[PDB]
Amino acid sequence: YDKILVLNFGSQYFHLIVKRLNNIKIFSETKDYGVELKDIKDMNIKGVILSGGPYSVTEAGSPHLKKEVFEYFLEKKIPIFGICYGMQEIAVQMNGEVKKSKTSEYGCTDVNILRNDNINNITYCRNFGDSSSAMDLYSNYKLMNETCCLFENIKSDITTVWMNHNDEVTKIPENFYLVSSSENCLICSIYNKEYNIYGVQYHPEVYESLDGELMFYNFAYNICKCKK
Repeated sequence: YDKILVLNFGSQYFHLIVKRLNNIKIFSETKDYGVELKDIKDMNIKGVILSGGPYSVTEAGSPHLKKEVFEYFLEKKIPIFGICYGMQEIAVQMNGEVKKSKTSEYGCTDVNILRNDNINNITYCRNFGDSSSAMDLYSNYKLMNETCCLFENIKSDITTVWMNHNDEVTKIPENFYLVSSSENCLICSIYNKEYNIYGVQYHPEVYESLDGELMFYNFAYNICKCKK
């Protein structure tokens, strides 16, 4: 089978990730944060999903992915999908920073999908550093010209997602694209082209996220090239 490895960082919504993969007929394998290389060295892994978690990614004792195992995925060209804590784990893993959000988020939230030609859809640019304009705001970040592959076939440039986080990525990891933002989360979703790394601050596995299943289809089939 074309295995999709789902790593557990303690999420209360963890099994929903397995549900999402079941809905699109995808064989999944569940391991924990401390997964060792010998346990997955001989698996047919096409992609890796890092689940959410209630712990603080900067606090001591919190669940982390072994540097050895993370770099194994990159070297083996295995795409990574980070969710909530999983996204923040990616940032910490690749020279990014994570602080406590000035305004935390919970419940249904609209997220703006970012391209270079749709930044003026951000009508809340002064929420972040009191930026004069949207153009001025995203001059500090790198944006794609085409819609990110993860959001392929999403109708609008706005998606309704389920939020649940007190921390946020404040410094984007090395050479990442900024591909989404919300009113209370500037760096809401990231993308690295050379390593095929995708991160989302919200929970696409929760059914409150209307386009969550579409994202799981894109990552599994279009990005990881899995067979049914």
